[PDB]
Amino acid sequence: SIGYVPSQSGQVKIAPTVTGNISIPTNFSMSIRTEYLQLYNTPVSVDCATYVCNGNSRCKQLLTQYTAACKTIESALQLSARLESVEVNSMLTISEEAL
Amino acid sequence: GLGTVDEDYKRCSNGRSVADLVCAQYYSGVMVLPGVVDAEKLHMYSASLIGGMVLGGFTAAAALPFSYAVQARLNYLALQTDVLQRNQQLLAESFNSAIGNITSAFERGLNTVAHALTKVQEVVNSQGAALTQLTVQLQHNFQAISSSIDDIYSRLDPPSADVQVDRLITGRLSALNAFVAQTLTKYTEVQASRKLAQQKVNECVKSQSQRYGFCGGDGEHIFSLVQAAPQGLLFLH
Amino acid sequence: CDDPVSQLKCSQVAFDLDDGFYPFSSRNLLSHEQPISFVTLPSFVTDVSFMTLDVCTKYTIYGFKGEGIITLTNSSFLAGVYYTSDSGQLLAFKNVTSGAVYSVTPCSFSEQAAYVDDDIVGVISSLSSSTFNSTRELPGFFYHSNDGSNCTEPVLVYSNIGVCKSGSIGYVPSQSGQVKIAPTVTGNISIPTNFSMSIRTEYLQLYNTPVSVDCATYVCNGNSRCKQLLTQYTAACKTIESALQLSARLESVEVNSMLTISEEALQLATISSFNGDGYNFTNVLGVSVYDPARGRVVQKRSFIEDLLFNKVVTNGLGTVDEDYKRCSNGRSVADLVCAQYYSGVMVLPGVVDAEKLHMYSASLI
Amino acid sequence: GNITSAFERGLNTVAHALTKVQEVVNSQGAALTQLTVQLQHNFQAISSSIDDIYSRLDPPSADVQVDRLITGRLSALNAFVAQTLTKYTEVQASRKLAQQKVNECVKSQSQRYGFCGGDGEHIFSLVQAAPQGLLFLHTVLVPSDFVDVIAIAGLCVNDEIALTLREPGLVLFTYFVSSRRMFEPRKPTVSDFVQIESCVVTYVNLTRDQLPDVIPDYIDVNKTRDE
Amino acid sequence: SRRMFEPRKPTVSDFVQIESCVVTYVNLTRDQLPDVIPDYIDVNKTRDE
Ligand SMILES: *[C@@H]1O[C@H](CO)[C@@H](O[C@@H]2O[C@H](CO)[C@@H](O[C@@H]3O[C@H](CO)[C@@H](O)[C@H](O)[C@@H]3O)[C@H](O)[C@H]2NC(C)=O)[C@H](O)[C@H]1NC(C)=O
Ligand SMILES: *[C@@H]1O[C@H](CO)[C@@H](O[C@@H]2O[C@H](CO)[C@@H](O[C@@H]3O[C@H](CO)[C@@H](O)[C@H](O)[C@@H]3O)[C@H](O)[C@H]2NC(C)=O)[C@H](O)[C@H]1NC(C)=O
Ligand SMILES: *[C@@H]1O[C@H](CO)[C@@H](O[C@@H]2O[C@H](CO)[C@@H](O[C@@H]3O[C@H](CO)[C@@H](O)[C@H](O)[C@@H]3O)[C@H](O)[C@H]2NC(C)=O)[C@H](O)[C@H]1NC(C)=O
Ligand SMILES: *[C@@H]1O[C@H](CO[C@@H]2O[C@@H](C)[C@@H](O)[C@@H](O)[C@@H]2O)[C@@H](O[C@@H]2O[C@H](CO)[C@@H](O)[C@H](O)[C@H]2NC(C)=O)[C@H](O)[C@H]1NC(C)=O
Ligand SMILES: *[C@@H]1O[C@H](CO[C@@H]2O[C@@H](C)[C@@H](O)[C@@H](O)[C@@H]2O)[C@@H](O[C@@H]2O[C@H](CO)[C@@H](O)[C@H](O)[C@H]2NC(C)=O)[C@H](O)[C@H]1NC(C)=O
Ligand SMILES: *[C@@H]1O[C@H](CO)[C@@H](O[C@@H]2O[C@H](CO)[C@@H](O)[C@H](O)[C@H]2NC(C)=O)[C@H](O)[C@H]1NC(C)=O
Ligand SMILES: *[C@@H]1O[C@H](CO)[C@@H](O[C@@H]2O[C@H](CO)[C@@H](O)[C@H](O)[C@H]2NC(C)=O)[C@H](O)[C@H]1NC(C)=O
Ligand SMILES: *[C@@H]1O[C@H](CO)[C@@H](O[C@@H]2O[C@H](CO)[C@@H](O)[C@H](O)[C@H]2NC(C)=O)[C@H](O)[C@H]1NC(C)=O
Ligand SMILES: *[C@@H]1O[C@H](CO)[C@@H](O)[C@H](O)[C@H]1NC(C)=O
Ligand SMILES: *[C@@H]1O[C@H](CO)[C@@H](O)[C@H](O)[C@H]1NC(C)=O
Ligand SMILES: *[C@@H]1O[C@H](CO)[C@@H](O)[C@H](O)[C@H]1NC(C)=O
Ligand SMILES: *[C@@H]1O[C@H](CO)[C@@H](O)[C@H](O)[C@H]1NC(C)=O
Ligand SMILES: *[C@@H]1O[C@H](CO)[C@@H](O)[C@H](O)[C@H]1NC(C)=O
Ligand SMILES: *[C@@H]1O[C@H](CO)[C@@H](O)[C@H](O)[C@H]1NC(C)=O
Ligand SMILES: *[C@@H]1O[C@H](CO)[C@@H](O)[C@H](O)[C@H]1NC(C)=O
Repeated sequence: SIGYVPSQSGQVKIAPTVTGNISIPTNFSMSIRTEYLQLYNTPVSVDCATYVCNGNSRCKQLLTQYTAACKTIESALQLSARLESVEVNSMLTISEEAL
Repeated sequence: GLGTVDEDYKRCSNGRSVADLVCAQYYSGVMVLPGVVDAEKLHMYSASLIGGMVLGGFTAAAALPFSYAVQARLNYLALQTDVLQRNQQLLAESFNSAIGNITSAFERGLNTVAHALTKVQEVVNSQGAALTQLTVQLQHNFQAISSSIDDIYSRLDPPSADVQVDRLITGRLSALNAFVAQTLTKYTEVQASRKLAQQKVNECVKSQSQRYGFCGGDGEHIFSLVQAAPQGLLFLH
Repeated sequence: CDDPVSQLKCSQVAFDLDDGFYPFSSRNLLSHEQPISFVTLPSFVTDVSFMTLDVCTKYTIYGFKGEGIITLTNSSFLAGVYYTSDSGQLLAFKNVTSGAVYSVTPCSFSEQAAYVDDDIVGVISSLSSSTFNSTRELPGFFYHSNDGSNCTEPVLVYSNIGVCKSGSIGYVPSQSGQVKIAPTVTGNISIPTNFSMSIRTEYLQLYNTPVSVDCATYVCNGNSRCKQLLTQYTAACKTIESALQLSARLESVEVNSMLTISEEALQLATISSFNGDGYNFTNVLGVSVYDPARGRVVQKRSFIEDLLFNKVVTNGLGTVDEDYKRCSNGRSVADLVCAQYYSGVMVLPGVVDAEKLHMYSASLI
Repeated sequence: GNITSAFERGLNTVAHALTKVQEVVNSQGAALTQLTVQLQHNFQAISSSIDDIYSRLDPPSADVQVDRLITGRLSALNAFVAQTLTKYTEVQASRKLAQQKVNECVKSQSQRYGFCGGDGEHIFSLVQAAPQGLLFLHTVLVPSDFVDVIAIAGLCVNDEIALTLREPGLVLFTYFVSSRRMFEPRKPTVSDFVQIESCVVTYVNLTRDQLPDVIPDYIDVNKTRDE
Repeated sequence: SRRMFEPRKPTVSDFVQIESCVVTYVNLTRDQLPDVIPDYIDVNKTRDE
């Protein structure tokens, strides 16, 4: 079946007042809402020379004429990986007392 | 099943066994290094947070019943003027029912278990897809006579061959640039998520949040407790 | 190009390399003298196949040409004669006369040289032996270095590992963070005290340098005939220029509205006016004197700002942003900026100079 | 002074900030040079010069040949634009955080734990200029030691009046009242306490005569009438 | 509290002086005040007895 997704009714939040009729929420119940947040990516290092030239000595000479493209690939990949590594290694602080 | 399956290249240069996919792509210069933190350290971090919301002091002698921590967090948002026992078991009963219901769900919409499962599945699938796309580009002969550089040099004269191999050097180097561009996009998405995750734990897990709706949608947030997950965290607000 | 360190630098065409992990090629046979290997199906009958095992050889295997090492392997595949991966890459072939299968591997394997302190302190590799002291058998790879000790001060962190400046490798230990006291109603509690204040630093980028690219002159190089063919591509050039311009304008308006400066706060931002009684703000504040340069009073950057600008900026100062007024002269040989301007690339000045940026910083302080 | 010397480890330290600054000043030049070197390549055409192609070849075949350059250079130009858009998107999120950082940490003191300079109680923060951005120095208070005390849930006087603290972030320990964030002991005052309908077992049991010892500011209305 | 129903008897420390009354305020006298606020101490009454 197909259907328009109905507009789910939200949880009413009382606007603060000064006087008059008001409603105070009461008899609460705790519901758990889950949220997945990604922390890191698996680092990948690509050897540009052997990927393109397939280890051919004569093809590497032609690749040298492309200057810094075959270098910027590797530089960008490893730099991104290093930033991820330092960020999540500093982020994860562990206390043995809490463990 | 487990993160320890992450393959090793020690046996990859051995050459006494037919190469599997990992070795077949390592022969093309692609090396997939291990993730920054394994599931054990990630689970330790999750357990550290869960155990720290009940650490009432410097030493372990200040361990608290979890009801006391919940009671303090309730007083944080509204001073409990009638603290009856029944008033506390109602919340405990609701939490026990709700936590089991997530457990059954693991075995619909945003901020629910089903949405989290789809995100986790995409996370574990995305990295493999990009690498396979990179490795499959080698078979394409980018308007050359063949996809093998040595084959081209055997068939043609060095002057003409240099033109043909330059077609696939351009083709492969362009395919390599596409892989990097979509990897940087992934790294920027994760950086935004990791900054939020550190923001989330500091304001929802290690303390109670006064920002309405920040920790898991609408309602008054009492506490949040974290669990490990493939390449990230799972917050239960 | 003699030293492997020099080999790495020349591959990166740079005299100085920043610390990091650099891809590297396994040292192959210095004396090549590669034997020729040839394997093909029998014809007519007659078999002319011949091959050399365990030696880097120039091979032709059933039409697959390359260079690699042929090694007898213990598999017993029953179908076919030669085997490839899903990507059509030759992995193994079969000695059809006896049925044994030989795997084909590259003669050289990719490696990662750990370059810190202007030296190759270690090599991440798949091979167990190299030209170092010792090899540590990490779970995924071998690590060769001249220091097998434990790494406790990782100068360069990468994936799950960290390497010190002495070449030692180790795991990054789980740092013990600052403890936070969970609130409670009763029982023993601990109130923190003896507070000491520590500064943590964070750098946040605000803008990029706008770049305007005249796609017509970049692509057609001013050739009028080529512009006619470029017009057949419709809006490709149009959208390139539009994207660049819109990005620059959004960033420009955002950071001009962001950087609000108050005059009175500036008056209190000088070393003479500020009084951090007990708090040494000399390194944080910048001096300001009447400048003979057009009379306008100039406020020099603070000591930390000078340290952060001079030692990092490759041109020394932000005022080195070149001007294109002298580019159209043509009476001198073009430098890098003029050469790229002749190709239709114009690097306009950043939205705010260091002076207004430093003025904003002093205003907040 | 240590920050100043360090400019002459890990995240949220001077070393990480310096590495980020160097990448910022290097990234822009790298992209432009990679763009301008694409003109050197001839994308499977006779030459990288359009005029040379037109001079060497006939008009019909020359148009095909220059289509290699037009497509090749235009694709190389699209890659540069895509790379700048990524940096513009990254910087846009960076300056939005910086605008939140200055508004909530520099121009005011932030309640959000860990927002201004990692863990610790953020007291203030100051800003310095940096290449194409701001260097934030967040000063956070770190406690050297901890005072171990016994937190009291509240008072129950004459087994009739339950009397508890009003401020959630305040503790009544052994009697003193102090902030739960820093050890600033203080004598309890009747304004710090509020009456509660129902007492509990965890409250300290007290009598009306013993209460003024706990709260010296308490006024015993009726005892002061029978005098 | 406006976030939870936690009824509580008013305390003298919960209230604070205001320069001018307004029409929306509840109209009271010093005899009714201790009933509304049990914690209130009538200085004149407690001194005149
Ligand atoms: C809330 O506000 C309303 C108006 O703003 C106050 O008026 C009360 O409104 C209810 C709802 O109509 C009245 O109840 C019913 O009134 C109708 C009128 O004909 C009649 O069928 C019954 O008398 C029934 O009770 C209520 O009488 C009315 N009260 C007054 C004093 O006007 C209301 O007092 C406020 N508070 C509450 C708790 O509702
Ligand atoms: C594929 O497998 C076949 C069969 O194993 C290989 O042929 C074998 O080659 C060896 C040496 O070339 C033969 O050894 C023989 O030894 C005797 C006694 O010393 C000598 O008189 C012969 O002249 C020969 O050297 C062996 O008999 C032969 N096996 C056969 C023919 O069944 C072959 O080398 C393998 N590789 C290919 C075809 O590339
Ligand atoms: C934190 O709570 C624990 C219990 O939850 C308290 O530990 C108890 O402290 C008392 C008095 O210090 C101990 O009584 C006596 O201890 C001394 C040695 O210190 C010795 O003469 C006897 O063993 C006697 O029992 C009691 O044993 C101890 N209970 C334990 C450790 O399980 C502690 O006092 C609280 N913290 C503070 C600062 O009071
Ligand atoms: C503080 O008083 C409470 C109130 O209990 C009553 O008063 C006591 C003085 C005693 O006479 C109790 O029997 C009275 O019921 C005390 O709470 C009692 O604690 C004991 C401990 O074993 C328990 O058996 C009773 O059931 C409790 N009474 C209740 C819950 O109504 C409490 O122990 C006194 N002391 C402290 C430090 O709180
Ligand atoms: C509460 O008092 C205000 C203040 O008015 C004075 O006090 C009254 C008790 C009465 O004695 C008035 O005559 C006094 O002037 C009352 O406000 C009055 O409201 C009426 C109704 O509209 C109006 O006609 C008067 O002018 C107002 N007097 C003012 C503004 O001084 C109010 O009605 C009293 N009751 C309530 C429920 O607010
Ligand atoms: C392994 O190689 C290292 C690197 O040289 C050696 O360690 C030092 O080497 C220098 C000269 O190469 C000597 O002067 C030092 O005495 C060496 N030891 C130090 C600095 O502690 C080492 O000798 C080599 N052999 C091993 C480790 O067995
Ligand atoms: C270097 O680090 C490794 C990884 O922890 C150490 O390996 C183990 O360390 C523990 C430390 O408690 C020892 O109990 C184990 O016996 C060690 N096992 C092995 C196989 O070494 C290692 O000891 C550290 N030191 C050195 C010199 O390698
Ligand atoms: C505050 O910082 C200033 C930095 O300018 C300190 O002054 C310098 O201190 C060094 C000590 O290593 C001397 O060598 C310099 O000659 C001083 N003057 C300069 C650099 O201009 C000062 O000591 C610090 N403390 C204060 C002012 O109390
Ligand atoms: C919760 O409180 C409301 C209003 O006070 C009441 O109507 C309801 O029955 C209560 N829920 C229970 C007792 O489960
Ligand atoms: C799951 O939730 C429903 C309604 O929210 C509840 O009735 C049910 O008891 C829960 N499941 C369990 C096992 O408690
Ligand atoms: C031969 O092959 C088997 C797998 O079939 C392998 O386990 C063994 O190590 C190999 N080498 C031998 C038996 O020397
Ligand atoms: C740290 O706090 C403790 C409180 O237990 C105190 O005894 C000590 O003197 C303090 N350290 C100082 C003031 O250097
Ligand atoms: C070149 O040198 C001559 C010296 O006589 C001088 O007059 C002229 O201005 C110079 N031109 C440039 C472009 O430097
Ligand atoms: C406390 O004051 C009330 C109010 O007047 C009075 O009824 C009571 O007797 C007093 N308490 C004692 C112990 O006299
Ligand atoms: C209450 O007492 C004060 C001071 O004793 C006096 O100024 C005031 O007039 C008195 N009020 C009444 C209504 O008696």
